[PDB]
Amino acid sequence: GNPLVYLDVDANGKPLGRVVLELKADVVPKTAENFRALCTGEKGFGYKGSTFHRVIPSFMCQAGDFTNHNGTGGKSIYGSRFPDENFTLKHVGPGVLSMANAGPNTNGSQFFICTIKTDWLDGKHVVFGHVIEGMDVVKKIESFGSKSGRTSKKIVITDCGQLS
Ligand SMILES: CSc1ccccc1[C@H]1CCCN1C(=O)CNC(=O)NCc1ccc2c(c1)[C@@H]1C[C@H](N2)[C@H](O)CO1
Repeated sequence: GNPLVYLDVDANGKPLGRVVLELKADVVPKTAENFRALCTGEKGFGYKGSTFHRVIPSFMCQAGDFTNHNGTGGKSIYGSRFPDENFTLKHVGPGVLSMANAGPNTNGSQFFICTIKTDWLDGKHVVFGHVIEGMDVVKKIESFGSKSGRTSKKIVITDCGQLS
């Protein structure tokens, strides 16, 4: 089966709630596993204590740079970067979970949760899951963003892990 993972998110030290994500290990097992292990922190590093560095209303919420905290970093459980597994899953609408990148075959740890259908990203960013519950929390994160992507509050992943 597919893993269920979670992100507990805060804004300036105040809890916003929980985002539960299904990771599509049935379609992209390598990409799903990388995200799963970064949530648990079982490799000695991961998302706990990192931020949503770029939040653009009516687009997406981007996070996962746990090394540089500015959008230039992060790393995968495999190494600094890994190939694009496939582009089978599409950016069909809000709640889609997909890999950020610096062009072809540059997946690391940065990811984004869509707040609209981002179909122009199909075949360019690897989709590997979706929001199961807590889309209201994603909308709360979205409200602290701007068209520049800059946030009005520091959005932190205070805790994360695996549910099943
Ligand atoms: C900016 S709004 C926009 C507009 C059109 C389309 C998309 C986007 C945004 C939002 C959706 C995903 N998205 C983006 O992905 C843009 N790109 C990066 O941020 N790139 C930074 C990055 C990420 C990941 C890795 C790196 C750099 C390298 C390579 C590798 N991973 C190593 O682990 C660390 O350094």
